[PDB]
Amino acid sequence: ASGTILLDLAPEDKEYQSVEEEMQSTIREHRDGGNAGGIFNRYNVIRIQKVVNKKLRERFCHRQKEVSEENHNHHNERMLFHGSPFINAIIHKGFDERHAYIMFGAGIYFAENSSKSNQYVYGIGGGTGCPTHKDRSCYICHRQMLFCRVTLGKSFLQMKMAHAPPGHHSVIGRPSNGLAYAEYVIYRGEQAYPEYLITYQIMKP
Ligand SMILES: O=C(Nc1cccc2cccnc12)c1ccc(N2C(=O)[C@@H]3[C@H](C2=O)[C@H]2C=C[C@@H]3C2)cc1
Ligand SMILES: [Zn+2]
Repeated sequence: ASGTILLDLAPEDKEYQSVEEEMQSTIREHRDGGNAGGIFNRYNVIRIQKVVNKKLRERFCHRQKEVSEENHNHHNERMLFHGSPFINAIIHKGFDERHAYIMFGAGIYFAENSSKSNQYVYGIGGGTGCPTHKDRSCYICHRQMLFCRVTLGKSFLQMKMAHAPPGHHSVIGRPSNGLAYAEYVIYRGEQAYPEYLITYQIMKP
């Protein structure tokens, strides 16, 4: 069963404010002209909850400990965004690499820009948007994403692979041409904790 408890953050909470700040301030314009994630300069944040799960926390702490001693006591933790159709499963069971499907590999994908993760909320390339209106840019329907602690360890900089390279703990596609914004990939579910569940809407400009 799940040992997951959702704690509601009051909007007047400072923690609530730091999270939304991170989410708002990392919005970027993407190459697709808003095709996948929609068109917006801002979110409307409805809810932000802390995911509390003890066994999950320990699995994260145990792995981070291992990565640390593998990487000169640097676990290289970053707060990163995740988007996918499987948020509800993740807050209950945790990220699972066995659930990774076919992108740029068979791993778990994170973005430093919330708007990039927002592109995955309704599927790869935004699917066909919200269920009701089939609108990738719907300003009505509610969306969710995650703000996660991720153990990057020693990252590899690069197209499709199964695991991190020898001596590494994560793969990062850095902008170059090539990518517009960084993508962070891990191939072990316990190297990310789904810290905050964010429920939101995109706002019409
Ligand atoms: O941990 C994941 N899913 C799940 C965890 C635990 C229980 C589950 C039960 C059912 C389904 N998924 C579960 C999960 C793993 C990888 C992805 N994932 C990505 O992060 C990349 C790809 C993917 O499948 C897809 C293309 C880019 C993004 C979205 C999504 C969810
Ligand atoms: Zn809709």
